[PDB]
Amino acid sequence: GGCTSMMNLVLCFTGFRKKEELVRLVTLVHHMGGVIRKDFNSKVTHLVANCTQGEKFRVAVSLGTPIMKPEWIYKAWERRNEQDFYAAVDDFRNEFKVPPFQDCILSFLGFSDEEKTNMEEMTEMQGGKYLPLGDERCTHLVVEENIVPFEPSKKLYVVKQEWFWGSIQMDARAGETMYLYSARWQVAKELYQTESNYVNILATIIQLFQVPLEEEGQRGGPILAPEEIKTIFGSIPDIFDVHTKIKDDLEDLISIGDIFLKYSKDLVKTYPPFVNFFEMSKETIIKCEKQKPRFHAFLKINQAKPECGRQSLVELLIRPVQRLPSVALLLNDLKKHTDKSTLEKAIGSLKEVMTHINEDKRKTEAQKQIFDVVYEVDGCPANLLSSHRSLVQRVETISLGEHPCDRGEQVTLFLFNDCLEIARKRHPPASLKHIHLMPLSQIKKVLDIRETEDCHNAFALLVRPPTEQANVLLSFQMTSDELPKENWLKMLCRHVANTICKADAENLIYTADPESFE
Repeated sequence: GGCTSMMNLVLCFTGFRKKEELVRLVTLVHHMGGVIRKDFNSKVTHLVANCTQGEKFRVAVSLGTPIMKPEWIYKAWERRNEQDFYAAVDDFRNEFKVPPFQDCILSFLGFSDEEKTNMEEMTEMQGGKYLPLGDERCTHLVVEENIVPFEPSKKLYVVKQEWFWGSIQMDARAGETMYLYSARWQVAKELYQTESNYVNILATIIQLFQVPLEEEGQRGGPILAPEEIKTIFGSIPDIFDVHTKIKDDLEDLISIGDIFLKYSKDLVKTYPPFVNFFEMSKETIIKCEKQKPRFHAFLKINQAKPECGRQSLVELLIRPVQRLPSVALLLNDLKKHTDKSTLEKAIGSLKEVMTHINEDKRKTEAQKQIFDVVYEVDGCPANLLSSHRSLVQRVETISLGEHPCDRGEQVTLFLFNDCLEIARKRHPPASLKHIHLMPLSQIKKVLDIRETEDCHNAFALLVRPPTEQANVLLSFQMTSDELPKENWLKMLCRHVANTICKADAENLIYTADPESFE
């Protein structure tokens, strides 16, 4: 079992000028049971490289085939008669891989001095070196070019940011050439569309993060220990299981309470174990993001994908923490806008599950601000307070157009993370009068209006309330100098998307100018 120490391996060599060293290596490989090809095909299992950047080297990088140091053969020969010793096992073999940035001179622009500092620590951590931008002695230029020249030297590689992170994750030099250069019926389909968007977001978490970290045979070995994967994700697949059932039954229905009354038994099982430890999840991710740089690259690569909508893994995990309150909010606006007994049974059990949520001190501060609105707004719906939501922004506004209140009427808007409270001034307790508590799901589009000075600081919302069976414009004029109109229109569209369960919020902003006056 030493003649089988390299058995079934196909080795190829590159960069050995002294033919006497090569013969010593070839001899040891044959005696350990490997075979050797002169030329490189897809069958070679390991390239043994004495030099980077040749023909065999560049091809091997493309195919992801391992690139080993000559010392690998010598240490394997030493340990070749240990019991069950096999030279290809990663834990023995990882130590002898050619480092990813071996003989690589890198250069970075488009990153803060704290981000650039990391990308230079890691460069030398991966056996590379970095020279100041523009240098003639550079082999690679790496730039977060989503910010999108100097140093157009012909030999150097101008690679996308992914080439850098991809090389740290795989723990091997990535290939450059791929990185270069019917009134209550309206409430029903609304609850359908958010449940289907919710499972797609869950499916995104499971398939772009959890499953890849659980796969066997990851390049460079496992990124995360099995314990620290369970802590982060926990019962997300189980949550995905219950809601896709909820989405299924709801879809073919097109009593709703019974639908939720059934899975309520399932609901209480899955959510508390994840929600209550959600803080530890956020801790572990940030800890591993710092301590474990392969996992840092993993997050850099995956969060850059359009299926994330420029959302972090963390702020993608927030959707389940906030999902059930939005369901209840659509359930209340469904029962009243409609045997209605079945529905009222579900809402009660739904807030019975929120009992199991041990509350952070940041949750007891959040509700202190929710109460300040129910106190001030006469007729403000009570269920606004019952849930675990938070006030995002208060904006003083003057109404325009017939809706939602008389034209010229002074209005105050309260943005919560999953609903918009609209309060009129009256014709400190009851300073404002309630008009409408709108689930953010009912906002179909947000409109920016240009500063023609025919109208100043104007915007509008395209909403589909279950009442009028069509879209309606809600025109408004900002009087709040606290925030620019765009910073709040961005704040609006983010949180509108967060409760629609679409990670991309930029599909909501539109700019126009004709309809509004003064």
